[PDB]
Amino acid sequence: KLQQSGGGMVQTGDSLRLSCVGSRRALSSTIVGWFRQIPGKEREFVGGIAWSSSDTWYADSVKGRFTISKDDAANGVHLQMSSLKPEDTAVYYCASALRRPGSDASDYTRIPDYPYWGQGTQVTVSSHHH
Amino acid sequence: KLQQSGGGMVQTGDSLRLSCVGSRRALSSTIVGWFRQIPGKEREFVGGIAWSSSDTWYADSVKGRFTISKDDAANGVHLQMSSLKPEDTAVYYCASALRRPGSDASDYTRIPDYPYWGQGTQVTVSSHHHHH
Repeated sequence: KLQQSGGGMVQTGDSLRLSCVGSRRALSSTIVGWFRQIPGKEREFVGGIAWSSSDTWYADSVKGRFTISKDDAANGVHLQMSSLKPEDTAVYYCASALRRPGSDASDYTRIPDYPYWGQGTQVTVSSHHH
Repeated sequence: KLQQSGGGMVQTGDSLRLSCVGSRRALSSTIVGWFRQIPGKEREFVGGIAWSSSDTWYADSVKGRFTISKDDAANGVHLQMSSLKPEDTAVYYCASALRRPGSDASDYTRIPDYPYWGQGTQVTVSSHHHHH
């Protein structure tokens, strides 16, 4: 289980953070990613973090606006989103995977790279700027 | 307590129904209403139903597209929304009230008319239309 939290609606320009907590403790080779899907589009990679190093990698569309951070004590990660815009409206999914030897963590960007999935969290960004 | 369910995301042109169940058994005087709010706009009335008669009354913006139904057995009501579009994106709230003597049920259209509120349910309508 990957338990998710933080769904809501915000204005354009706002910030919002989602959280994902695993039922079992992450290991040094655990990778946590985030994906998103709005109806009519494909589920799309957002970003990921390597548990051991806290190294992260992002989709082009969110680089410089979103940050993923580790919360060791809570066995969790947080997806912190800023400069939100209506095109960030989506159901957001946490996932996790065990990094294969000889792979860079940043190769974990595709749906089948991840065997464990959360139930999804709605984030809606309205027009209407703060 | 008013318990809400049914939230999610849909396509433009889709239908979706939200439910609201009251912990206290409804009486003849019970009224159940729905409101919605998007950030940047005020909380607005959507529609309501009288438990005594099942008569309903709607905001102009949704009349003909949304329908509220009694669920006698569930002690609840359902808001079935059709022909959804992005303008219907909002957090939707169930609320209930006791009809005051002298008032038509359809007077129950304003926020302070309802002392009991649910926690709210998110509904998002994508600008993608369904493919049928």
